[PDB]
Amino acid sequence: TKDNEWAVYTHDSSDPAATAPTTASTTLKFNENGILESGGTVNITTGTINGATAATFSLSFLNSMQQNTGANNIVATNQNGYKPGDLVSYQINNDGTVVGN
Amino acid sequence: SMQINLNSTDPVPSKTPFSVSDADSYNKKGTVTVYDSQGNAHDMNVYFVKTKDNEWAVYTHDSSDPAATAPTTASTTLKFNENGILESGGTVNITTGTINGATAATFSLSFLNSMQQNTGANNIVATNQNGYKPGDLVSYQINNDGTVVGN
Repeated sequence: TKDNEWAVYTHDSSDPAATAPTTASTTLKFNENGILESGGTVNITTGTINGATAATFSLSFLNSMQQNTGANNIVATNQNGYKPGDLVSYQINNDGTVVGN
Repeated sequence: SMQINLNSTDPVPSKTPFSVSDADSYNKKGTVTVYDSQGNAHDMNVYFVKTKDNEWAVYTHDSSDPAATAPTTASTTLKFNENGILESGGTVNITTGTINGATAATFSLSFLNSMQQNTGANNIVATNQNGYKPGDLVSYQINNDGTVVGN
C-alpha cells in the first residue's frame, strides 16, 4: 500500500467457504530499515472438510523484511501439525532413544 | 571516496545554469551509486566546474529521487596548489535522498588525493561506496589461515 505497509489478504482455496478475499485480513508495518515492526501474527481459519473443524492457527510473519533487493518471496514456512502416519521403520540413536520413522 | 583527475586547462565560461543538463556549465559529470537505509540505490551526480586555476566548484544531485531539485548551488569547492594537489575541500557530508521510508543516510564524500594536472581528460580513477545491498549465501570457503568465510 506504501512504504513499510503491506496489506494482507487470506484465502482457503481448498473449500467453497473461502469467498473473495476482498478485506484486509491484516497489515504489516516495517521500520525504515525494512524490519517488520508490527502485524506479527494473525489467527487465521483453515476452512472445513467432512465435519473436520476449521482449526484456525497463528500465522506469524516474524522477522519478515522489506528490502531493496530480491523478488517477493517465501524463505521458510512451517505447518505446525501432521497428517496420518504408518510405521515405516525403527531406529535407535546412540543416546538410547528409540524412535519411529 | 572519489579520486578525481582534472585537466588543469579545462574552464566552464560557456554557461552558468545547471539543472544536471547544462553541459557547458561544467567540465565533469560523475555519478556515484550509494545506498540508503533499505539499500535503495541513489544517484550521486557530481559536477565539476572549473571556476579558475586550482578552484573547482562542486554541485551534487540525487537523480534517483524527485527531492533532488536543480543543483544550482555550490555544494562545495576544491582548492589545489600550484602543483595541482588538492589542498582543500577534502570531504562533504552529502545526502543520499530517500525511498520508501528509507532514511537519507548522508555520507562523507572524500576527494582525497584528487589532482589538477596538465594532461588527461576529466576523469574518475577509483571510487568507493562504503556499504552494501541485500545478500544471499552463495558459497562456503576456507582460507589456509583457518578463516571460514561466506561468499
